[PDB]
Amino acid sequence: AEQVHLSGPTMGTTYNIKYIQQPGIADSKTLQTEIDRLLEEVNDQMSTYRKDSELSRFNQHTSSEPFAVSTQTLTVVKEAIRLNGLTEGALDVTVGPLVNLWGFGPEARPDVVPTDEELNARRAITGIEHLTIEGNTLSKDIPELYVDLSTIAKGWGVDVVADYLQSQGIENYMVEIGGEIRLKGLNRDGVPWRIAIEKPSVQEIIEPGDYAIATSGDYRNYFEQDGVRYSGIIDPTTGRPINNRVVSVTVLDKSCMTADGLATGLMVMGEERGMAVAEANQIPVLMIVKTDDGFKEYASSSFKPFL
Ligand SMILES: Cc1cc2nc3c(=O)[nH]c(=O)nc-3n(C[C@H](O)[C@H](O)[C@H](O)COP(=O)(O)OP(=O)(O)OC[C@H]3O[C@@H](n4cnc5c(N)ncnc54)[C@H](O)[C@@H]3O)c2cc1C
Ligand SMILES: [Mg+2]
Ligand SMILES: [Mg+2]
Repeated sequence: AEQVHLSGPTMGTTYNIKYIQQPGIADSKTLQTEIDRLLEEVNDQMSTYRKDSELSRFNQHTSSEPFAVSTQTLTVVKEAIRLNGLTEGALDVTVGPLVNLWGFGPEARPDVVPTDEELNARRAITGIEHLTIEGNTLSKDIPELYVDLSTIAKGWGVDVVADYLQSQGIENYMVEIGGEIRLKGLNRDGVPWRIAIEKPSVQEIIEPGDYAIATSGDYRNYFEQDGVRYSGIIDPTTGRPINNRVVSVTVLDKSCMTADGLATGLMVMGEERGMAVAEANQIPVLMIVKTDDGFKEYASSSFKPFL
């Protein structure tokens, strides 16, 4: 088969799109110009790094009056609220002020650790309860609420590009943005698209079929000294970077937006409560956990068939 590869910058990372050419398909340059327009739009709606994005303008809004947003932004926020419910508070897109405090957002930070008083002041302006939606509108009940969609708008971008390839008659694709992946159909060799799971480096290749895959963390954090764990993933209950022994969480779901949110959420819950949610909701999840004698893999019932 003829496999076409498109690549470009978005969201402070890169995209890689592979697809199998077919008779009557639009040319690669037409498709790429539209892919770049759609991804610029995801950035102009939902990038916290763009001061004039819809999301940043909501973040700068001080009043509790409903703030009108695009249907795309509303869809992503609506899914973040549903995932907050599913992960019992662990996925909370209102931790923006803590993400920024700890040095993982657009805010310029020193290498000095926040004081207890600085940390408690940011914790006070976080909580999913401050955020409500109504039609294509968002509302904040405290002026300083800062919503961060970094954990989910990446998967959303993958879904937008995958829907656009489907809309152009392309049934055989891999869409990847910053390691968030969506697959359909068959690769160059007429086999199901191949993905590697990295283990403490050791690589197992799986075939998810028609599915999205998201991973939080990677294998390398396993080799780091003991000490306060370095992480851009915040535990909303402590206001601090997570400090559990979960190395990586991989999730499969038909939506890449959903996989991306779940992988981060279940990682925050930790393996005992995270694997119970995965079992209760038939989520395909693979967790790598660090132990004293090495690492453990926990595969959910619905992940095991891919191994
Ligand atoms: C639209 C968009 C534009 C971006 N533009 C830039 C850019 O210009 N420059 C740049 O340097 N980076 C940019 N980023 C990247 C962003 O700052 C994060 O680094 C990135 O999204 C990391 O995602 P991940 O898949 O690596 O990690 P994931 O595990 O998927 O998510 C981690 C992120 O979720 C957020 N978060 C942490 N804890 C929680 C929690 N408990 N609940 C909810 N969310 C939480 C934080 O932002 C954290 O970085 C952009 C991201 C998006 C989505
Ligand atoms: Mg995520
Ligand atoms: Mg992600």
